[PDB]
Amino acid sequence: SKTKIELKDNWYHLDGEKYFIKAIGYEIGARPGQAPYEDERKDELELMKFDLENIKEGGYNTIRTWSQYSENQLKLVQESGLKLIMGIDIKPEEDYGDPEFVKDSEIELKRVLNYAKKYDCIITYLVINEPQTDHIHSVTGKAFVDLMNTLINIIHKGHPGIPVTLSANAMISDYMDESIFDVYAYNCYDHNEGQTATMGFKDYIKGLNELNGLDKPFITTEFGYSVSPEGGNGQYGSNTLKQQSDGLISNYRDLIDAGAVGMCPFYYADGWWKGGEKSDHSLNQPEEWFGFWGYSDLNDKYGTPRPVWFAMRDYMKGLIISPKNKSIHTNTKIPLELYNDKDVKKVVVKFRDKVIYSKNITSEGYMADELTIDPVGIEDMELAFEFYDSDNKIIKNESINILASKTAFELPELTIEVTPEKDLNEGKIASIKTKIETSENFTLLDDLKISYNTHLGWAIGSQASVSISDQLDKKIITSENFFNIPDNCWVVNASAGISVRYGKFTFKIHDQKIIYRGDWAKEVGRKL
Ligand SMILES: OC[C@H]1O[C@@H](O[C@@H]2[C@@H](O)[C@H](O)O[C@H](CO)[C@H]2O)[C@H](O)[C@@H](O)[C@@H]1O
Repeated sequence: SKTKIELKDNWYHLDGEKYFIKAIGYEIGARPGQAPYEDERKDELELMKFDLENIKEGGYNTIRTWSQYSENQLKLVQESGLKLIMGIDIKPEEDYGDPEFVKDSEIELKRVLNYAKKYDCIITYLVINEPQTDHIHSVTGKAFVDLMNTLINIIHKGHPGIPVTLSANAMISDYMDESIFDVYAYNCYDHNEGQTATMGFKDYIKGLNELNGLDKPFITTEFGYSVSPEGGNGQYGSNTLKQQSDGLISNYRDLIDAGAVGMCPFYYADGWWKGGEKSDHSLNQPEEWFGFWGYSDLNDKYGTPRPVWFAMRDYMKGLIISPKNKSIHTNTKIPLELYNDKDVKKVVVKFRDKVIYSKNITSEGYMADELTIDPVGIEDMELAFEFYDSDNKIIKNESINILASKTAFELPELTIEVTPEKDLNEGKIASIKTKIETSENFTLLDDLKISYNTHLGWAIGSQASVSISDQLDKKIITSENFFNIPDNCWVVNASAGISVRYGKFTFKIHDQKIIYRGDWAKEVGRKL
C-alpha cells in the first residue's frame, strides 16, 4: 500500500489529506572540490545521511533536485522520511528536435523510472530546468513541446500516480504554456527589477497563475539570494547574511500570497563549482554563494548553517495560506487556512490587541476555518497571528495586512496600451502609454515604473522612472514612453506599475502585456 496523490482544488493531496510541500533545493556531489555534472558519478551515501538528517531538523519535508538519483540514493531518501521532487537532467542547451537526443532521453528516463517507480517518496518529476528563450526560438517551440510531451507521457506510463511539471524561470519563461504539465511551476527571484519592479513579486507571479488558468496546483521550484563578497548586480549577488535571511522570508510569504501550495527555497549548501573552478570560492561569483550552509575551506565536507537557516526553520513551523497578505476583502467573513507542524498546539489572531480568533490545534497539518471582522468604511487591518506550543509559549508571530470592507469599493487602476499591440514585426520602435485612474482616499506615491523586458537572456531590457508630481491633482494620469525594439527580441513583457497607500496598507497597481514577434510562439506560447 503506497502513497496516493491527487490534485484538486489546486492542492497536492497525500492519501486524501492536503500536503503543503515544505521543500529545499538539494544537490549532492557539490561540496568544495566537486563538480556534479563533470565528475564520475558516485552515490555519496555517507554525506547524504548527514545532509538529509540536517534537512529534517531544518524543518523541511521534501527535497528538490536537478539530476536523477540512483536506486541506492533513493533508498536512503525513502528511509529518511523525506519526500522527493526529482529533476531529470535534460541538458537545456541540446537540440530538443534532434532525434538522437530524444532517443537518448527516452532511454535514460525509462531506465530511471524502471527502479524509481518502487519509491513512493517521489511526489513530483521535474522534466527540465530553465529553458532559455533564444534557444527555443533557434531549435523551434515545436521541438520543445514535442519533447515535453514525449517525456511527460513516458513518466505517466512509467511511474503512474506522480505529477510531472518543469522548473521554468518566471522572469524569462512568463510567456510559456504549462498547460501540458500536471502542475504549474516556476523558479521565482525577486530582484525588484523588470517585471518585479512594476508588479511586485506577489502580483507578478500571481498574474502568471491567473493567466495560467487557476486550474492546477502552483509550486515554486526555486527562490533565494546570494551572499557573495562581491559581484553580480543589484540584489543578484552581494547580499549580507541579514539580507539573505530576510529576503528568503519575504519571498516565502509573497509566493504563498501568489497562491503557491508548494515551496522549494533555493539551495541547502553552496557549490564552488557553479562559478568556474570547483576548488576556488570565487569572491565575485554569485552562483557560488546561494547556500543556507557554507563551507569553511576546501577541506570542509560538512559546513555550518548561515542565519537564514534558523529563520526559515522557525518560520515554517506555522504557515498562513489564507488570508493572504495584501489581499482585499469586500466581505465580513475571511477564509483562514493554516499548515502547522506538530509543535503548534494553539493559534490566536489579534487585531488592535483584542482576540478575534482562538483555535486549539488538535491534529497537525492543514486546517481551515473562518475569521469574522467588523470593518468600518474601508479599513486597513494588520491581523496579528500567534502560534503557541504545548507550554503555551509563542513560537511564531506573523502579521497579515488586508484592506477590508462590508460593501464593494473602487480602487485606482492602471492600464497600458502598447505599440505594436500584436506583432513586433510591425515596427522598430515601441511605446507604452500608461493610464492611471485615481481614486480619492487612495494615495499614489513616488514613481510609476515602466519595463519593456525584451527577454534577451537575463537582460531585463529598458526601464524608466516617471515622476507624476505635476499630475497629482488630476483624475486621469497619463504617460507615454518609447523604446527601441531589438531585432533579435522574440517576445516582450511590457509592464508598468505604481505603489498605492491606504492607511498602513500599501500595494502596487499594474498592467502587463506579453507580445510576440511573428508566429514563432505558435506552439510553446500560452493560449487563450
Ligand atoms: O546547483 C543547483 C542547480 O542550479 C541550477 O541553476 C539555478 C537556476 O535554476 C536558478 O534560476 O538560479 C539559481 C541561482 O541564481 C541557479 O543556481 C542549475 O541550472 C543546475 O544545473 C544546478 O544543478
